[PDB]
Amino acid sequence: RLRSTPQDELHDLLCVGFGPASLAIAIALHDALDPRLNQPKICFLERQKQFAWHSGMLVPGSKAQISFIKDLATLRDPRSSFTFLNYLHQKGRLIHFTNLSTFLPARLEFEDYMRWCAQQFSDVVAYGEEVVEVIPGKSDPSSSVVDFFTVRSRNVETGEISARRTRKVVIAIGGTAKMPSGLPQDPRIIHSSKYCTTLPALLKDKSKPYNIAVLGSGQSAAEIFHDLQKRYPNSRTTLIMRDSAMRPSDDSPFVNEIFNPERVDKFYSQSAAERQRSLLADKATNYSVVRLELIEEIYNDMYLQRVKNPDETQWQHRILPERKITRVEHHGPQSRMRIHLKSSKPKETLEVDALMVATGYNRNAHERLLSKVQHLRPTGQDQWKPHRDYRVEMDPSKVSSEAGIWLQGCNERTHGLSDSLLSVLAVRGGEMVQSIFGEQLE
Amino acid sequence: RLRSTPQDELHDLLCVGFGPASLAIAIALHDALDPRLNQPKICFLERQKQFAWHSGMLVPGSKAQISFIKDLATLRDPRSSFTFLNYLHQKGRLIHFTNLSTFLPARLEFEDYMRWCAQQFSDVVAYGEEVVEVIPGKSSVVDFFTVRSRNVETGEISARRTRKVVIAIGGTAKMPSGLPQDPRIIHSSKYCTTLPALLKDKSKPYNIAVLGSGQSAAEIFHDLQKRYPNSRTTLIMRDSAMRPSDDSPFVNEIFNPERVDKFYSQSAAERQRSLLADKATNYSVVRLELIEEIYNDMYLQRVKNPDETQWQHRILPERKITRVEHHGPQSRMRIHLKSSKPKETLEVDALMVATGYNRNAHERLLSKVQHLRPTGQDQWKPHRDYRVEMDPSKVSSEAGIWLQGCNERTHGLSDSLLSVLAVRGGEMVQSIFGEQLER
Amino acid sequence: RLRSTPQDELHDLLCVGFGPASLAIAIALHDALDPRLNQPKICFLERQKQFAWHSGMLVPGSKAQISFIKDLATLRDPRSSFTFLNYLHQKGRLIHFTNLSTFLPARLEFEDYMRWCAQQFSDVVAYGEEVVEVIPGKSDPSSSVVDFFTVRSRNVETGEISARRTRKVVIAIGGTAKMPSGLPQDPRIIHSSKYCTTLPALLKDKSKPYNIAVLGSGQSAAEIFHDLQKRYPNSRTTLIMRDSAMRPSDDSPFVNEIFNPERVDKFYSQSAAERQRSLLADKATNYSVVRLELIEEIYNDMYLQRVKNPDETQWQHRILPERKITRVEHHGPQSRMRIHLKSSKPETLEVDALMVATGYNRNAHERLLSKVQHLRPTGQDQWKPHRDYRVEMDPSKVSSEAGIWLQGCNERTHGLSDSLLSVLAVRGGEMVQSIFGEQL
Amino acid sequence: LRSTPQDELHDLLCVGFGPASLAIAIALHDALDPRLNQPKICFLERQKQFAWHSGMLVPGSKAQISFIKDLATLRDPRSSFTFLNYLHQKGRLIHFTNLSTFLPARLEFEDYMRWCAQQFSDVVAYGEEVVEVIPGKSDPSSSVVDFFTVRSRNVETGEISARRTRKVVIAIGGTAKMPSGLPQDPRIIHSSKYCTTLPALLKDKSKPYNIAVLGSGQSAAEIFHDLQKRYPNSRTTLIMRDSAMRPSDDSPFVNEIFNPERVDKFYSQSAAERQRSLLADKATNYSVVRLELIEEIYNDMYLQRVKNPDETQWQHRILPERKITRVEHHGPQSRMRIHLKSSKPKETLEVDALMVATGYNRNAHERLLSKVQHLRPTGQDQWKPHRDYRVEMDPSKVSSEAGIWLQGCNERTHGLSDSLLSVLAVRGGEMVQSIFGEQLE
Ligand SMILES: Cc1cc2nc3c(=O)[nH]c(=O)nc-3n(C[C@H](O)[C@H](O)[C@H](O)COP(=O)(O)OP(=O)(O)OC[C@H]3O[C@@H](n4cnc5c(N)ncnc54)[C@H](O)[C@@H]3O)c2cc1C
Ligand SMILES: Cc1cc2nc3c(=O)[nH]c(=O)nc-3n(C[C@H](O)[C@H](O)[C@H](O)COP(=O)(O)OP(=O)(O)OC[C@H]3O[C@@H](n4cnc5c(N)ncnc54)[C@H](O)[C@@H]3O)c2cc1C
Ligand SMILES: Cc1cc2nc3c(=O)[nH]c(=O)nc-3n(C[C@H](O)[C@H](O)[C@H](O)COP(=O)(O)OP(=O)(O)OC[C@H]3O[C@@H](n4cnc5c(N)ncnc54)[C@H](O)[C@@H]3O)c2cc1C
Ligand SMILES: Cc1cc2nc3c(=O)[nH]c(=O)nc-3n(C[C@H](O)[C@H](O)[C@H](O)COP(=O)(O)OP(=O)(O)OC[C@H]3O[C@@H](n4cnc5c(N)ncnc54)[C@H](O)[C@@H]3O)c2cc1C
Ligand SMILES: NC(=O)c1ccc[n+]([C@@H]2O[C@H](COP(=O)([O-])OP(=O)(O)OC[C@H]3O[C@@H](n4cnc5c(N)ncnc54)[C@H](OP(=O)(O)O)[C@@H]3O)[C@@H](O)[C@H]2O)c1
Ligand SMILES: [Ca+2]
Ligand SMILES: [Ca+2]
Repeated sequence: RLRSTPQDELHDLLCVGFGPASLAIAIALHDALDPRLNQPKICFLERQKQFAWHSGMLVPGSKAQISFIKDLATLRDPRSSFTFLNYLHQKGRLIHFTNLSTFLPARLEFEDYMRWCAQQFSDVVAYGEEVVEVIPGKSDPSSSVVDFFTVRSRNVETGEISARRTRKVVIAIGGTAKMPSGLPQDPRIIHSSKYCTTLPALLKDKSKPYNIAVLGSGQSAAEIFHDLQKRYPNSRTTLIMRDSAMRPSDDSPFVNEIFNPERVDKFYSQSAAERQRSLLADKATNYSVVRLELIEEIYNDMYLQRVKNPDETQWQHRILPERKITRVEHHGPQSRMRIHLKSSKPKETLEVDALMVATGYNRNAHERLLSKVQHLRPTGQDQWKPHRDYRVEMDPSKVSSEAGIWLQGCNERTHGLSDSLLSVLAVRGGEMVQSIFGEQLE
Repeated sequence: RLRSTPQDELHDLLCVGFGPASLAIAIALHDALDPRLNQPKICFLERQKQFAWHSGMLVPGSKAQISFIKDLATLRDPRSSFTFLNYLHQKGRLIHFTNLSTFLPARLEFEDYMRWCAQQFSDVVAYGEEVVEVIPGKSSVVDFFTVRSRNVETGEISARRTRKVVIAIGGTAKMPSGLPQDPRIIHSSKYCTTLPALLKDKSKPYNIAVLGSGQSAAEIFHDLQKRYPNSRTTLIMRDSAMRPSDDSPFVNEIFNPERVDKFYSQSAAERQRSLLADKATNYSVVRLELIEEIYNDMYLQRVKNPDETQWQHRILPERKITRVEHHGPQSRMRIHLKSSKPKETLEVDALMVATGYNRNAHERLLSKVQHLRPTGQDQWKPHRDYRVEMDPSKVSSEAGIWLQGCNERTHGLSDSLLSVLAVRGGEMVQSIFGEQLER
Repeated sequence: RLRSTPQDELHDLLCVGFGPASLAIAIALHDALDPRLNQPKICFLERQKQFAWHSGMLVPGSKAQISFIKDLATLRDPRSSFTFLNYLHQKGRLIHFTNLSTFLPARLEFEDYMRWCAQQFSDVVAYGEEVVEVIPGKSDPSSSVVDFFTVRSRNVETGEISARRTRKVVIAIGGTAKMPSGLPQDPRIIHSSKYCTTLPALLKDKSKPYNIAVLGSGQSAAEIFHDLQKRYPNSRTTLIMRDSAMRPSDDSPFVNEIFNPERVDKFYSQSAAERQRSLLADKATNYSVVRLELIEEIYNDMYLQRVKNPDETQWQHRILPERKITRVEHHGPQSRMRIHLKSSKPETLEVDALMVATGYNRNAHERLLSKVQHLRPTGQDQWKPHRDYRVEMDPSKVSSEAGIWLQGCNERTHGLSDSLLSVLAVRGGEMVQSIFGEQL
Repeated sequence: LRSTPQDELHDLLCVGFGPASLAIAIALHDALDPRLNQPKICFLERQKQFAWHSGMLVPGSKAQISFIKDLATLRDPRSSFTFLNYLHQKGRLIHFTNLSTFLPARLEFEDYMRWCAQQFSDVVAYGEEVVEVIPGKSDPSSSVVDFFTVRSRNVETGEISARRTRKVVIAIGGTAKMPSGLPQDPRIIHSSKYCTTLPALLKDKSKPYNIAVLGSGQSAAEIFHDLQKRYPNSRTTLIMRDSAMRPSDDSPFVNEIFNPERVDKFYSQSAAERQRSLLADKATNYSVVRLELIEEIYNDMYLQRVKNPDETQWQHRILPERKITRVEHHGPQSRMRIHLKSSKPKETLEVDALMVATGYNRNAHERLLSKVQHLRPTGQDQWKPHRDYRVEMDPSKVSSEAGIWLQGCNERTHGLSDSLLSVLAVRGGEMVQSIFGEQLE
């Protein structure tokens, strides 16, 4: 029902990335066009070759960390055909999911749900295209204002650069792997985001006695550490964390009301200081914390080792708390790197075949992608500043009001902790369609 | 969308009862007429003064016993505007329910959801109307029916004519035989409505007994201890213990909508064997969490006094009532108990009788048309699409009677529940209005 | 502490079997002898080479099915040195177990607890001894009265027969594998009791796409079916059950009071008709049922196959309900047997192994005592235990100071707890008073 | 354990007979028991019998410790003072087993400890409120203090009596912490006196009282939840300066800080490391609520929303991010007027009672020891307990046979478990060794 736009025509909207955030916009646009519920020239560019939701971390048994009611449509309109329940119905799996009695689908299943949603937009999604730059465009070269943008993308397979012109741009590119600055670059040092996809290529013998270290103590680290013990049953795994313990995520109901869609207005209207203080107070809802059930499972596995041998130093799988990595030796043809550990308080060494670095993500890559348009920001800004409707501030003497750039998923500091999650995507997709296409549709 | 039909015209369909079962049919009819998703002369008669879902058993804290996904539309079409989630959304309560993390809404909430659904059919529902007779209408062929109802407020008898009749009247209170008639002997279905009128002083040390060991008995026994803090309650059961309901996932696939075809297609012997094999999913069983809470309350009494006979609240297992003696409202009733194997006397202010329900009241209601059944039948026989067998030499092809909610023997344990209402509603609309709608 | 008796001497008590039931008797006799809580010529004969608790079913992740308070001593005396909590304390593990917040230890752990208890009685337990018969003894050439028994056992390693004389015998030999009669004998057909110990030797390549069927739908079937899926991650497993579904065990509190030690008195005093009707009413506590958590786990694995493929005939792991095996072709050099399946209401599989999880019988004491069954009173075809677990003997034939007790095979007279760990602590205490009371 | 005449020189006098002092009595009994392995000992307790926070024994409240952490098991599971042995003596062991819970009702755990305490009745004097600890010199002309005189007030008569002892244990728990700007008024009641004092004030269970609760930790949540059941027609208001009730951390790795053997590890860290560690782990106990109770309160709120979507009209409300700026409480009117402002760096409530669930202080031992604090080493203004809980004394002023020990107020040096039931069994054994080790050997 959403038709393609010729690559070389002037688009109304180009979205960089086709993860859940952009997909929720495609769904909301489809729904806003659906006569049952209530065409712009739109495309989406995605570097991956097909839709995939953190495929590097699709570990067996991993569960979504959101109730399925927070899918890409229900909180905006439960009648939408893009709800998780309607997806199940179309797959003939609705009653079977009902008998599961869980709000938390397997990540594999929620990925498939979103894949099923995305498949209905394949005519307007360009996969295998990595946006590399956004550059100013002027319909009249001697005009003093930019009135469109040219987005250049690199073909992930051939490296060819393609160009699309558009009035409006959405940046919804998720996060980039955050790595500790003192770790060297090495094929054996692998960020959590590439665990399932690259670690098997590196360590091909599942039964070989590898020594595998995991750095971190949030959800990525816990899932990898737990999974490694099953994926390489004879390995020796070491969880290295600078905290004293894995800590539980806060799933409690009053605290989690910060994720309600209608809280975005209130959070945004707060002073930067109150926003800073609020984000700090609620950081334990998602960051550096592990779902209690997974902590308890790991704790149980540790206990079973203790039953077999009371000396923890002799355990197959170990946790080294309050440690930090001070040096990595990684040169020469040998298989193992040497990891140097010191206390994380204000030496030990491990020989490892691979280091999984589960140290989280940054959400600042939009600043790099937009560097060739950052001269259009108002003087005195060194970061893009989104308004309540996610449109970034532009110097009006330099940019036409009909052109604009919106950010999605990197606005935690202005819009709250729900900004990078699935939590408010259904509602926000509806807001973005109104903001970007409201006049056009009316 | 569904418009009234004048009281005197020949209706296409008249449904007796407007509980969840008839409501699901109205919803599916609405949805089949809704252009987003893809008029017959229909009305409903309901004895209660408004839609109400077992209002006598709306005890504080009671939860519906079905995942909300099994609401009145979602399993048929999750896009329907009559889903529970859409209901929550229209109330501005969707996110708040989400933060609850339960599939099992409070019964008060699920009633309100269904009441919200029912309010959309107010033009075609006549409340406060108790159907009393279904009369043959006419050659020697019966081709319509007259449904007579008594107004609960005025007692006036009204007649409505219809080609087709749906009987969806739920169940009637099953009482142990031989009980005297006494207003203080109260079936569980009237607990919230009759006991507070009878026992008005919440702080008085009443003696209150409860008969039974299913979900109704447990809920009443647990609730009495909070409603009458100073009461002495006694749970009388002929089994040895409250037993947990089976919510295990493979067993509970018997409630799937698509199992109705498979169950129906079995022999009567296999259907009987199946119903007995799965009886622990719902009958004479208690949700484990409630069993454990009652058990904890009992243990705490043991902490205060090791002598169980001196407890405020007691359970008398493996007992049956041999008689309830009364000497007038001047004094307490005397309950005589003996072992239920193939003794005690209790003096009580009230007896709550939580002994379940029968689902055969339709045979009385249809007695004046039972001569239209095929010779040699003493019970109405519903087919897979719920239409009862009629002697075709006596009844026209344009007329018929359907039963809903009383067909466990032919359609499985889900028949009397909410479990398959969304899907069954769609089937009923097809079977009843399919041709009409295709034209 | 418990000192050995010279093997050729006349013992006060010989217990056949050193599983938890005999062990609980050893522990209770130790405690009765400790002046700090409050010696007979006692010995135990055990077939296995060391103490082991259903080692053939020590499946990874398996948990005990009793609260640890129901251990071998606590319910009789929480001060006993043989409580699970003291065992943990002696191991330096008490605080660490406490942080688990569970009442159900891993079976591997509970076995090690009982093994730790057992090792304290090594002086009176002879391992590797399979008792083969109990023969009557008449110490008076004039009197025709049996006043002792000679228990003969076959040494598992040497096959040599040895004889021990005792006034009193306890038979505590647990259960024998119950196999469907129509099933042929074949090395690829293994009872669940030999799963961990026999199946790996038969199916040695953990990564081969084997076809493995499991017969049954109780706790053993579910544990094996779920375990096979991790052990042989490429196998195609099939759960064959004659019921329509796996059904949850009843762990609800009022029902499980049937397992209370003080209930044995009330159960025993009932008519055989009521005791039969009671056992059938409460069979769901533990027979032909699966702990709910494990049912849901299996169901979730099944659901995940449905996500990837809607057609269940094509799943890697399948459940076939309401089926019975009518025939198993197993002759031939072919690696796989052919299981023929019909409906169980009143298709063929090609498999490399059939795990048979069809439960146990507790009738083996009948063969062991055949050479003394003539000492029973006239008109009994079964041994009839009294409340104190002593079997009835014709008093004109057996001296009062001689007797035979049965342990763990008395469900019919003593309740569903009889074969479990449930009342072992208290029953041990009663057995020591029944057997050694007068002597103490 | 047999009585020592009040006027004799004791070996040990314990101030308080709560769980901490009882753990020492139990460990002394066990050390004296030949099955497991007399000093002149005396306990002084203000209450008339053993009682474990009886002011907060609200219906349904649970102990927040696995029963394995009782007063003896972690030191010796064979002790007759274990929780399981108590159940066995009550004829209740199997029944508790069928509960499948590690967390007894507070009522039950209190009864267990009362059952333990009754076996020490000969050495506990109830109804005695200790008021001061005074230096003693068996030779008044000498310059060294070699005993202490403990003075207590009889609660019934008010008479002071004196007991002399070589060694003193202070194990007095905590005192109610009140916000300083709140006035003193019979309608303003600390959570510790909820069950004992609020019913006396509000006698009519059916009256539609307006009752506010200040705070958002476990006491505030338990009271807020209880009031809705005790006064079914009341309007209750939970006033908190946080934005939400937050869950307590019961995850297993974090909760290893409560292990007995971790006391050595915590104590052996630098003061800065101890401060940082205590702050990191505050969510295990302080200003947090057991998740299950939070979920129950949230569900009760949800039901109100079903009946009426406008939260201002709800019977029971939560006012987050608020602070009390003024209380009007003079005049004959029954209700006080509470003034609220944002807690961020006008609105009024009229209430019949304000329950103040703002926690406890643990400095009351400093008052009791004021008349001996000149015996500390020069340059100390706070008591410094060593690893074995004995406070530092100037050795040139105090004899080695005299000493003062503290229990339950030593979080800063010994960890979060110090004020709880967590390490009492093991610590009792350590305290018996330190105080009576030579004497018993
Ligand atoms: C393993 C895991 C880790 C998580 N970590 C975090 C986190 O640190 N913080 C947090 O609040 N949420 C995190 N979440 C929750 C997560 O953010 C949401 O589930 C969801 O992925 C957000 O959708 P999004 O579309 O904004 O981002 P994504 O799901 O990341 O989608 C972004 C898309 O943009 C594409 N893309 C990126 N760059 C380019 C480019 N230059 N050109 C073209 N396409 C591009 C990517 O391929 C990707 O498909 C995590 C979830 C998982 C499963
Ligand atoms: C407290 C409680 C007890 C339950 N007990 C049972 C049970 O024993 N067995 C079981 O399988 N299910 C039982 N259920 C599940 C229950 O049947 C379903 O939740 C649901 O009510 C079935 O809907 P229904 O419309 O088929 O019947 P009902 O909900 O009972 O609705 C039937 C309607 O018909 C009306 N009516 C009856 N007679 C007449 C008449 N002569 N004229 C006009 N109107 C009439 C009634 O007023 C009622 O509104 C129970 C549920 C609850 C909450
Ligand atoms: C995997 C598993 C399966 C179970 N299946 C059942 C069941 O089907 N039914 C049921 O009611 N309970 C069953 N249980 C519960 C079980 O019976 C108790 O946990 C407990 O093992 C009973 O102790 P017992 O000593 O009476 O028997 P066991 O633990 O069986 O001990 C019997 C001992 O006697 C030995 N022995 C046997 N014959 C001889 C002989 N001729 N000579 C010398 N020694 C001999 C055996 O080697 C064994 O060591 C099962 C438990 C588990 C863990
Ligand atoms: C409702 C509740 C609130 C709690 N609040 C806290 C808290 O804010 N912070 C925290 O870390 N722990 C708290 N806890 C945990 C608690 O400290 C332990 O459960 C346990 O009470 C500690 O025992 P204790 O004997 O050290 O103190 P207590 O149980 O308080 O015992 C101290 C005893 O000393 C007596 N006493 C006090 N002064 C004198 C005197 N001058 N003379 C004679 N006797 C005296 C008291 O009567 C009391 O019996 C709380 C527990 C509950 C149930
Ligand atoms: N919150 C809810 O949604 C809710 C609430 C209540 C009920 N329900 C459901 O409605 C259905 C009916 O449940 P129910 O508890 O009302 O009834 P029920 O399941 O039919 O149980 C009836 C109880 O009464 C006993 N009984 C029947 N006749 C008796 C007699 N003459 N003498 C003594 N005892 C007698 C029965 O004993 P026996 O056990 O010996 O047969 C049984 O214990 C159930 O499926 C239930 O789950 C749901
Ligand atoms: Ca939650
Ligand atoms: Ca239980």
